Amino acid sequence: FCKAQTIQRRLNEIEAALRELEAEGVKLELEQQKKLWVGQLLQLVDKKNSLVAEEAELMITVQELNLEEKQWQLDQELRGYMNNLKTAADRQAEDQVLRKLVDLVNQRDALIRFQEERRLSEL
Repeated sequence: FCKAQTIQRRLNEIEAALRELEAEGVKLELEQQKKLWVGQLLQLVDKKNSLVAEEAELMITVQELNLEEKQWQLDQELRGYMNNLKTAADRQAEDQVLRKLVDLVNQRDALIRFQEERRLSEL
């Protein structure tokens, strides 16, 4: 048991901030004050990039938890069969449960390399 919904709050924080910045940037697009409205705009984008960067990382961490939940919920299901002489159909179904479990490892094998390939471009 782990209420990791603290990620969700920060998610809505960023969305609002972006939706704002989206708006704030528009009113910004509407000759010494020029050089100021110049710098400010590039300062909006670097915040967006940050926010989007963070946002992606969180969503990856959301998909990860997603598959982690729908992994235990079927680990029990597998344990039902193998934990005598069940109907051969009972064996085909067990077979279909396993092909799905591998489908998740591939997924977790991707999200991990998303995390890894993302921290690598930072260098």
